[PDB]
Amino acid sequence: NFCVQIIGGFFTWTPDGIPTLSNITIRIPRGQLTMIVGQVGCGKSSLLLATLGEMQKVSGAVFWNSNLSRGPVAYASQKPWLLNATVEENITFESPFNKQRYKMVIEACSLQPDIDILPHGDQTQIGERGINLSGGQRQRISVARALYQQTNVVFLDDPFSALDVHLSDHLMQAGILELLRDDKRTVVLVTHKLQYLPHADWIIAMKDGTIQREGTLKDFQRSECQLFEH
Repeated sequence: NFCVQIIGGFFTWTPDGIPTLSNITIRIPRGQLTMIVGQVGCGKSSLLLATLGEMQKVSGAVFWNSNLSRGPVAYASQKPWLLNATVEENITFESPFNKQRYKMVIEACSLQPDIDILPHGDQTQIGERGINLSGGQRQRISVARALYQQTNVVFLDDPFSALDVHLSDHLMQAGILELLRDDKRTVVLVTHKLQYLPHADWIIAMKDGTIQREGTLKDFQRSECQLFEH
């Protein structure tokens, strides 16, 4: 059925009661790039965790089915999770190594300057107990790790918010759209970047722990407020 379909959506973090969100009703079928947008702190992370299944639902199970009966779904959430090992092994993350695929990802991630600058290249101990890098560079490695996995569903949180460099984001944005189009996979991104906020693909708005709709960009015109005129 729908890759991201929610019936009740009464997820909560407290084991007993106190629902932090409820009345969630979305249905995202396969091959539907549905980025998630909203205001600051409007339960975007909680909704993303509830979608993965890390939050205790109250109303009931949102139901799931095999993309092409489920539960293994790619997800990254907030903050960079870095493996304290070599950068190259961090990128692969228990995945087969293809030179063309690795070069394609590093081109989209624009990690060539990062590897060249480091004296040991991508063999440096990235993360704790090693070489300390920039926060934006940590996010670029983190987001590229999920993308390189080549899965049918990809969940991302603040890909461009951590680093708003036009050169890095645009190539990553171009790489993300092209890779998703070729693979016909599902992509969900939570970010505050207005560079690609409107798109022909589906968009879902999250506010006050609920989602108004997850549909075409024409709903923004249908909505009373057109994102405050961008």
